[PDB]
Amino acid sequence: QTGGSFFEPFNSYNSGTWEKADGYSNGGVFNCTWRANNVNFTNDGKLKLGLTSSAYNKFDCAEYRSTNIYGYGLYEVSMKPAKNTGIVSSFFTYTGPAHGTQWDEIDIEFLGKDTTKVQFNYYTNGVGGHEKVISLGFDASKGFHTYAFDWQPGYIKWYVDGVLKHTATANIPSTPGKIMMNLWNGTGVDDWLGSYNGANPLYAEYDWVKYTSN
Ligand SMILES: *CCCCO[C@@H]1O[C@H](CO)[C@@H](O[C@@H]2O[C@H](CO)[C@@H](O)[C@H](O)[C@H]2O)[C@H](O)[C@H]1O
Ligand SMILES: [Ca+2]
Repeated sequence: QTGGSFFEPFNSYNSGTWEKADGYSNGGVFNCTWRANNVNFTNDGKLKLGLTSSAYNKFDCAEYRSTNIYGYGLYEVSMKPAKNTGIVSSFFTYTGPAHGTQWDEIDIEFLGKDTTKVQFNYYTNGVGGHEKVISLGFDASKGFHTYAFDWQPGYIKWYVDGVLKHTATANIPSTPGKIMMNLWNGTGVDDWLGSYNGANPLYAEYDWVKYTSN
């Protein structure tokens, strides 16, 4: 059925790949407008997503999304999140009503508030609440480390620097989704994220992405 294996080095933009979110806010708990102009590719070949103030307590943030959808297989990122309260840095897979399907996502989240920790979650058809905070013995934000999840029909495995950190066993997502990375600040969730203190510009770097199909 879907999208085949690729390897993204982030030195050449080309069509039918990836698209940026621009000029709209996801609302609720994302307290920033997505700006296409906050997705910058560097000359050494790393996507650089940023969080910036447009106006005083008015912030803009950054999202990148694959045009195609991807299934079952191995997902790999080399990435450096932003450390700072009240923010998230992620790489996930997503589909939603938004796309005309059941909301299916698996994810890796770096809560800027603690980047010596990662949050593993997934959502099958709206039900999520499967969050696993693992403690990586380093600061994710002092450098580039590889983060994989093996999405399968029976389990989801998660790997930090080739080390198995978490497996998921009950009700695993089964709709193909887009690969999505972003940097956003939140409202309401002071509890989960901490409070964003207004500090900017913040940025998460993504060195490369690889999806290996089965
Ligand atoms: C799982 C926790 C992190 C993000 O959750 C989901 O993020 C999606 C992308 O940021 C978002 O879906 C997008 O919403 C916009 C606004 O309607 C659409 O343009 C896009 O098609 C859709 O994927 C979800 O809102 C959220 O659950
Ligand atoms: Ca690159």
